[PDB]
Amino acid sequence: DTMKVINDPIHGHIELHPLLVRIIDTPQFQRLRYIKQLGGGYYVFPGASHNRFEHSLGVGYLAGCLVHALGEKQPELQISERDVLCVQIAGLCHDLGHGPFSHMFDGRFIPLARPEVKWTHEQGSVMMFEHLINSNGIKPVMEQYGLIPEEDICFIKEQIVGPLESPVEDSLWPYKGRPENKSFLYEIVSNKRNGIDVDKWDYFARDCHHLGIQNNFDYKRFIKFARVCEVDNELRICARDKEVGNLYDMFHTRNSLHRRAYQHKVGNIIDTMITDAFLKADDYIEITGAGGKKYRISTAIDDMEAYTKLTDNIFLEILYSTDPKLKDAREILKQIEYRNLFKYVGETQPTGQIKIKREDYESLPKEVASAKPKVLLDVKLKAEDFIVDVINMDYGMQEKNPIDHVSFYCKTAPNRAIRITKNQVSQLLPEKFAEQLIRVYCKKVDRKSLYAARQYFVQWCADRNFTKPQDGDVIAPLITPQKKEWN
Amino acid sequence: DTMKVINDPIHGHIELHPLLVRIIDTPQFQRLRYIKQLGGGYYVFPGASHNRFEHSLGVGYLAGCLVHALGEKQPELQISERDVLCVQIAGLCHDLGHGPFSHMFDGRFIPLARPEVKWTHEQGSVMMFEHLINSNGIKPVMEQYGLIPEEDICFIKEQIVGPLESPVEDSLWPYKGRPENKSFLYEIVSNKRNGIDVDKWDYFARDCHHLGIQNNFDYKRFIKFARVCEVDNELRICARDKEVGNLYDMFHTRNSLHRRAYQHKVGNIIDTMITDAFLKADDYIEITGAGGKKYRISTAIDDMEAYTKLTDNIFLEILYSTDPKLKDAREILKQIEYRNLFKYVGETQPTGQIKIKREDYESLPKEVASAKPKVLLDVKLKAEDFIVDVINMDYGMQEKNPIDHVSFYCKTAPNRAIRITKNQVSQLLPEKFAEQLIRVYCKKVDRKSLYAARQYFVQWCADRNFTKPQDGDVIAPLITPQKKEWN
Amino acid sequence: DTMKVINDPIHGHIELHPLLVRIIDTPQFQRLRYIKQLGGGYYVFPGASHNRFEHSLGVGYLAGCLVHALGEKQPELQISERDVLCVQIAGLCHDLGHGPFSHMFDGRFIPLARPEVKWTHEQGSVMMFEHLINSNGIKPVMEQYGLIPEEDICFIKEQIVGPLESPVEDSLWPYKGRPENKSFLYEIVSNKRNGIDVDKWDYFARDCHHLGIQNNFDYKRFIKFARVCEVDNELRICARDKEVGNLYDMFHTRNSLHRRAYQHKVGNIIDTMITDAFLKADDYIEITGAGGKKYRISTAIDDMEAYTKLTDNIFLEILYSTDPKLKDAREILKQIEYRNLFKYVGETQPTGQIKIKREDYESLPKEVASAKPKVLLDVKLKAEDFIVDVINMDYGMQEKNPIDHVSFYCKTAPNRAIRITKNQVSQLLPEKFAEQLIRVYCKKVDRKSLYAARQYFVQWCADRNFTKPQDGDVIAPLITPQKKEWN
Amino acid sequence: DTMKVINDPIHGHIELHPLLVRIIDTPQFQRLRYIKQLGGGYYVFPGASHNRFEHSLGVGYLAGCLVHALGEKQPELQISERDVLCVQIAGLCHDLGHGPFSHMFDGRFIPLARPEVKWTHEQGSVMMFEHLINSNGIKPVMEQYGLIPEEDICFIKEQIVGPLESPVEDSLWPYKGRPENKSFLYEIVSNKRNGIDVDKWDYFARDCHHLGIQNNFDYKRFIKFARVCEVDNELRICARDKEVGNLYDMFHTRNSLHRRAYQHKVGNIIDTMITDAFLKADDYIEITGAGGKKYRISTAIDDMEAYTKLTDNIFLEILYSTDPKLKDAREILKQIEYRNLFKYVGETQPTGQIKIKREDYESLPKEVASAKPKVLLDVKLKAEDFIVDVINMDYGMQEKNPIDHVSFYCKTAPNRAIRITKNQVSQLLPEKFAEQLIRVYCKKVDRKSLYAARQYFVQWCADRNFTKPQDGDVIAPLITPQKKEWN
Ligand SMILES: Nc1nc(=O)c2ncn([C@H]3C[C@H](O)[C@@H](CO[P@@](=O)(S)OP(=O)(O)OP(=O)(O)O)O3)c2[nH]1
Ligand SMILES: Nc1nc(=O)c2ncn([C@H]3C[C@H](O)[C@@H](CO[P@@](=O)(S)OP(=O)(O)OP(=O)(O)O)O3)c2[nH]1
Ligand SMILES: Nc1nc(=O)c2ncn([C@H]3C[C@H](O)[C@@H](CO[P@@](=O)(S)OP(=O)(O)OP(=O)(O)O)O3)c2[nH]1
Repeated sequence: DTMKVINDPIHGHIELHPLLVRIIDTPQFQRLRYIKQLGGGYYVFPGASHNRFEHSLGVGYLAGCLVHALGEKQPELQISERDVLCVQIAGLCHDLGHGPFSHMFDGRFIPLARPEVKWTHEQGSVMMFEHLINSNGIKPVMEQYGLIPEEDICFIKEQIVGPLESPVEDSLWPYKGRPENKSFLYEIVSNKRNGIDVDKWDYFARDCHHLGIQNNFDYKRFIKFARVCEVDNELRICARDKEVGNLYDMFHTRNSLHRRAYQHKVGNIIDTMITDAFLKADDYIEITGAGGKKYRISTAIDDMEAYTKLTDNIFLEILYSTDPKLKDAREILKQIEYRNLFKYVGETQPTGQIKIKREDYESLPKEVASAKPKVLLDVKLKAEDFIVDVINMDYGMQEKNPIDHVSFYCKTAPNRAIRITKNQVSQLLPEKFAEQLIRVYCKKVDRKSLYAARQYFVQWCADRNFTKPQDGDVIAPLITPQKKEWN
Repeated sequence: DTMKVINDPIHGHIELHPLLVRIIDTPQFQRLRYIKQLGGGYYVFPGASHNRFEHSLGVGYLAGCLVHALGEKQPELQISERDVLCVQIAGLCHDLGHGPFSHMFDGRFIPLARPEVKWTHEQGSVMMFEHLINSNGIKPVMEQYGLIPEEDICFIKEQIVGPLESPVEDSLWPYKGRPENKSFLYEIVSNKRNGIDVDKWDYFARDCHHLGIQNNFDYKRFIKFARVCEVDNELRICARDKEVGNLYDMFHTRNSLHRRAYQHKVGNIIDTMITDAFLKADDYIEITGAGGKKYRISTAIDDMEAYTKLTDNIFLEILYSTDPKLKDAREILKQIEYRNLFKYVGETQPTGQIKIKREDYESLPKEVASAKPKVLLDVKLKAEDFIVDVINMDYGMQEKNPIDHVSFYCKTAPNRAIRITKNQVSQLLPEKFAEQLIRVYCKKVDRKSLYAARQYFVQWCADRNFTKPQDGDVIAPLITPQKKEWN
Repeated sequence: DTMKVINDPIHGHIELHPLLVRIIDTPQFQRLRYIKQLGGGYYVFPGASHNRFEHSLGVGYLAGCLVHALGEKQPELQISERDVLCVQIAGLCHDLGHGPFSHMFDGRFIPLARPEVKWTHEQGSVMMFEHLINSNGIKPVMEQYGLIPEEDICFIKEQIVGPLESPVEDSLWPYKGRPENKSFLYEIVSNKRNGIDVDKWDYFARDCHHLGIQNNFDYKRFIKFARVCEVDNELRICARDKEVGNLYDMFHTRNSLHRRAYQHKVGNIIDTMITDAFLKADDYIEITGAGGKKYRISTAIDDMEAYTKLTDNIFLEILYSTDPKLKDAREILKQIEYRNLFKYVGETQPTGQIKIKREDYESLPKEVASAKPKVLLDVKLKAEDFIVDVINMDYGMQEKNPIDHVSFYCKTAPNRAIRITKNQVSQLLPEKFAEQLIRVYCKKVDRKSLYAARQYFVQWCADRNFTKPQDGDVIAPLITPQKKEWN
Repeated sequence: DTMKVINDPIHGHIELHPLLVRIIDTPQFQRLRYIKQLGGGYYVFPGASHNRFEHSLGVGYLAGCLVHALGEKQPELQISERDVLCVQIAGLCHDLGHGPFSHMFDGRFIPLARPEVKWTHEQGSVMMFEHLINSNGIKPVMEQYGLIPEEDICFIKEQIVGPLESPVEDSLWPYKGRPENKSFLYEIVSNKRNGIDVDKWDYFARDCHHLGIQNNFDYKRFIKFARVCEVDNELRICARDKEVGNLYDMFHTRNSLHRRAYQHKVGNIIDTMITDAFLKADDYIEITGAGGKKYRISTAIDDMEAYTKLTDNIFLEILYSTDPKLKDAREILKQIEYRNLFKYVGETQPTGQIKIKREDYESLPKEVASAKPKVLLDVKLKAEDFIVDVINMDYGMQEKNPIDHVSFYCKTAPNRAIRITKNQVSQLLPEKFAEQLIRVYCKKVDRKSLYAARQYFVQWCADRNFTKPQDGDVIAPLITPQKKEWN
């Protein structure tokens, strides 16, 4: 088992340990080779045709590079090859469990297919990791390369998802993967304290390189300016005190990428319509589970033998199906094929301090259809013809500043960690880190319906004291004069 | 129908005419959205996950740009918007007909599935264009935008494939798409005289950008240094006389891309094994054709209603199939999934002026198994365990210099065209433009079989007076001393 | 006079009109070939070795591209080749007048060498343009290519500097370069209404490409999404309504470039010390003016015959001089050569609404030396050993939002212009657009002096109720506990 | 003395050892900050404004990276930090001695200013290194960081120039810098056996990045595929056997860069004219040497105190000089300023196996003026009005294949080195590695003189049986019919 090298386009050549090569060369990992990282973005950005396989390889490589650099800079941390291999394995296998198209399954399909279950892709990745290890017989190979599987597997699971048995909430680090003195290893692959991790850097670089946008972050500079320092009696990764501006720039880059590509109108509506097609085709798609069992699309997240075959393939299954049962879903997919998409109406910005929770997402069309515009409307619409899409823009921490939970070190004292407040960096920084934006769409493709939907949406926005739409004075100029505050 | 813009990663923003938008928004074009441009290269280069949809859009955009620039530079050519739209449509719809994985279907699957038929992807693209036009009702829209479909469609077909009714061979341009004075329009999308066309530039740029290699060509400089000049009583596109070095560099870049990425050992063997899986699964895959007819994978190239659904999907059809009939093909695909690939043995270079034709491709394993090495071999192999792979490296014209069929103009006389010979450019240019290289693989994964196959291959190479393999003195050092000429 | 092409690294190939070729091939333009765009940044960023010649060529090319695109999109604007040539000439000759190192001369050297005169580089560019035209005999060539010099020269001067004879302040556009209907041509090269112009885009791209930072702006998308629309009875260039986020991103990119490269600590101190060397060497450097007159460095801005030879050369004049008169300046330059720079002390942020004006810049060291820290200091410092450096960070408009003066158009009404407020875009935008930051340096290189200067600076910051320094708890931990508000 | 980091645009962030920081922060190294790497290329490619300072830093960084990687891969080589520091210092100080504009001084100015002396820039770099060490007192610092100056300085000199005392020619490595077992350290900075070294990679990347051309080489892949293997009883750096194609591509990239940018027509003529200006201004420029001595431009290569101040500054010295003695040189420089360059005539290719040596370079204009064309010429020219420019294109080894002196290793035997012949790689490789091309220019700018010079040049080419010029049938169509072999 000789070391293997791959020519990645973002990170050049990547060297992979033989244990990593054995882990990737399994069906549970090659399943990621057929899942798009940007599901609905491929139908808006033609170049965004990259899967999660490359992203997983890159995240593993970056985690290995960061841990190797941290070990080289501070030999006193006692970082062994076992820790390097474990953090690399956590990096590669952090996205093992993803549904088709990789985001609507986790955030739109499952919440509608089965709202009772609470499912997230990290849990699916953990279960797929267990299935991979058990099915492929990886533990002998792990023991061959100096790894202790009984605790290394727990360490990898804790890296991927966090505290396994229960939330900590007591006992002062009752963890079972690594001791207290290795507390800096729970932040390399998925940092749950401030969000700065190699996963963010990798998808930043890859998405910018593929979409056609330019990236405004340099992870190598952060790597060269990061040191492990004792913070409140545990070792946390700390950055140089002059890098706070670059960290704010990283979060601004995340916000801009979400604004421009991940929350596109057409991409969001296409994801919604593919989700509707999946919901309509759920009852007639059967996936062979374990021991000959048959599983639906929505129920395949309970058996990883079936979930291994639940990839982007079901889209072309429905599209090419001749079964009359799947007719409605096939028609929806063909409407997508003809770009007969649902029509955009408008956006808004809630202004009150209270934001609408996910429990009220489906009640919005009812209120939208209840509007009573004082304009000559020749057609009356129904909530069935209205679609709302609530989007939350944040910095990884909803209401809290992610930089407020970062520790910095200076040149004079390379081992003392300090906190830098927002006002000590610049006065040209965002005053808020959470905002909400609501889209509204129409399912009809006739101009009269478009006019009626626009009037209803503008009247609804004016009713609940929402923001003035960016083009409220053109599409519906008969309602804005009523809103005195808007002018 | 307002003009639409797409954010391509290679060409930035691209503006599309409403007729183009109508042409692309059809199932026959979105079928390209699910066909990888590099079939087996995705399993060697992780980043090469780009389809033919983006490539078609880019080729159309580049054809439009080139024709617009040529029209602007020389207003006397009388280039109308009709010609621009026609060349753009030829650019977008030049790769409509591609099989799954886009290259093994055209060059490996069909020649083995049905050797009697002579099929090429240009013919399939022509038939898919006909089907698109007829099914989607494009002719009224073409007439709406000033196009004459009866001759414009013939012009587009001639652009894609060439002379439709028969080879010219007489009558001095009996063509029916465009008059003699527009002879320079048959070279923008697919140049069949010297090979310089926007298709080459687009896949150069895209493949370099995605694989991870750097490109050594600048198409914008060629565009700025190209003029239409009368050549032997027809108008041909001519380049500046100082660009001959850059053209040779373009062909060298093509050769290097073929050498490094398109002819990779692992990619070629993976394509061969997927082709074998398709051949084994042919008899049990049915695609619903026109009017309820059922078509196989190999017979779906006779009905474009069925061929519209023959994409990369059949790979995951076979892989995820529970049908016991498809068991052998499923096992082959799972062997691919486990990276239990066939093992590399060696390469060679024919030295005689006579190269082995495609008619003798399948007879090579018989001669390979017939070798009698004078070494202690404990296992005897069979031709069934041997795979050969003949690769032809050329410049687009097999034995002829492509630059020998290019006309150049100078600054003093911007309308007189001249020919530049090879010796007038440099003495550091290739003396030959055609070479052949033969790979040999083994289907067994035991070291004894590897040793036996290596000995057989080395003895076969020494028997027929072939070149000494690049590592013939290490893998098999007991045979090279016999070859006196090799040392 | 045939059209010429140059291979720029940022904009690829650039085609230049013969009038432009004649204008550039003069000493007054090649003088820019020896003036660094980033004066003190070359001694911090090794790659920033680009002059103003390339920047001028790029700005001219971008102005030509923008005007050509605007003319093509709207033929009703009646844009002739005369306007294209005039805006191009304004683009190339917008930075003709720059001092050595191009920024300290305009903003640091002249205000200290002769505070009485009010001089800016635009005035010098105007006078150099006049001198170029008169000396090289350009007017016959301008008349040869259809330009009317008597008004075209006035138009170019108005583009470079604005209203020539007097501020408008009345008469409703009494301009003498172009009529009212061409009001959109005063914004292509140097936009004085909102700051969006090709100069910003060009130095963005070039500085990012040379420093080593990545750019977060796409000017081509803005070009494709810009239209001329009547605004308050004059034609102004308007952007698409969906581009407000990208415009805010452009201003954020400007802020980040200023923060990271243009306001660097070492670069600023090196510029200050080179300015001091120039001030000390002023009295002994003579430049031959017009008619044999002799001019100093500071007085050469009154005669463009002398100013044509006042480039970055005087740095090496002083450095290599054997004249004992220039000894002090030579010693300062050699101290720069040995990197025996003045030592950094700290930075601060004024918190009061009132900012300190440039009239009080030199009075700050007096107040700094007057501090009385309650720490054991064994050495007392003087204001002569203290250097302050006030930096203003803005968006091009000091206290005003630059986007508040931009007009937008929508797809439904491509000719009606609207205003978009900040709250209608996002709640994650800066609440302020002006901030001030003050650096402090020490001229001595002994650690005791460093400690004393740090204590004095921290006490001064605590005295005037300034912000807490980002490392006030380490370099001087004995003063921060006194500031209760800081903790 | 803490480690310092610089943000290079090509290599990102570079970490520098404190000894390196002390070595660079001297006048003898900052002298490179004002010497253009491409002298005459800056007046053809506007973006090529990069000096030798960045190139030296990059070469040092790449040498350090290569040696560190080689040490990490093979711990048995016993590579200490002393060797790393020594190879880094050799990398930074490999181009210390360069004349103004960095190439015409070494290859055109000195051979004409003083043909008796044999001077090369490596000797000047060695003497500048000696002067730097002695003047700045570096030896105590070298001893502080574990370096043995008496032998380390000899090792660095041997790296820069080779055998110091005498050519080896006997004694089987009588070297005095490093023992026989460290023979692989004489190839990292300047490889004199096959030419593959970090200097080539660095200027490849930097020149491509600045000119505007795209690079076709990846040095990181070569670094990852390079191992030290015993070859003929000494340790040489060997590459992977599959990298022979990439090495040939590297040499092809060098050839293309020379063809397109380093041997440009206008750049070469501008370098020639600046050399002529220097030759005319030699007698009136005095540089203060050591102990008050005065040195000319040509005689400043005998005293490094004077040579430290001989940079690109003398160009602006001559250009801005008011001394009537320098009038002719000032006029030549102003002719350059006005782009009144000498006019191009044509190029040729010698066909005989014997090439014309440098001893006959100045005799060519005499033979050119002696031509007797059989055309109606109204003006007779003189050899004084003719300029020839002989250019040699090679692969770093004049008549020999550089890859013929490279050793390769395979995966099966990572310690046995083998030789790969050209015919074992491809049949599409150059058959010759040396070619010669001769340019001819005219000093007059009247069309009649241009016609006369073109006729004379074409007749001269036809006389000596040279190649047919690429445009011999247009500029002079009355002579080519005489040359029967040319048609
Ligand atoms: N570089 C870039 N930045 C962005 O901010 C951005 N947003 C989209 N795109 C890409 C996505 C596509 O590839 C392309 C078109 O996006 P457009 O949003 S202008 O298109 P429609 O949805 O039709 O908007 P309209 O309401 O005017 O009809 O640009 C972008 N590309
Ligand atoms: N990318 C690129 N490749 C090349 O091969 C090349 N050669 C030059 N340039 C750059 C150098 C300049 O920046 C620009 C113009 O070079 P041009 O050689 S077309 O110009 P003239 O010398 O005037 O040739 P003419 O005989 O027709 O007048 O292109 C090049 N740029
Ligand atoms: N990419 C990049 N981003 C930045 O924000 C930045 N700032 C500087 N540089 C470049 C400029 C140089 O090329 C390099 C070093 O800059 P550094 O500011 S870390 O160095 P010192 O001034 O010595 O800071 P210290 O106070 O720790 O001693 O990085 C930067 N490079």
